[PDB]
Amino acid sequence: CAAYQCNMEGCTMSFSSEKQLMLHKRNICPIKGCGKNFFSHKYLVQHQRVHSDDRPLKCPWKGCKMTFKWAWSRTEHIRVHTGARPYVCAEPDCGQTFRFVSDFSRHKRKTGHS
Ligand SMILES: [Zn+2]
Ligand SMILES: [Zn+2]
Ligand SMILES: [Zn+2]
Ligand SMILES: [Zn+2]
Repeated sequence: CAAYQCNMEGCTMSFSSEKQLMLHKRNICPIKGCGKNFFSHKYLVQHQRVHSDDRPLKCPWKGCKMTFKWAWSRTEHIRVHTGARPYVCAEPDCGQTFRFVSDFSRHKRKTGHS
């Protein structure tokens, strides 16, 4: 089509004109009114995702209006609705359960438990 695609390895961005593609190749932010410049294309791509508030993945639980960027975040969230606590501590006199793996990992660090 009329769009100008970026040819940098891994990049999926496209632009209305060659002008904006050239500015993109100079690692200038694509967002109107930002103007920030970056040392590499890696730094540029990391930055522009901060401007995004797009959360494409909706919670499937009826009544819930929450939305998510990543599938793992949505999957973890659904456990709040189901009450699932998949991670159980292995120590003899603890028996503590966790909803998210990061909470289970935090418990193993803070207290010396299996
Ligand atoms: Zn690019
Ligand atoms: Zn920016
Ligand atoms: Zn939900
Ligand atoms: Zn424990």
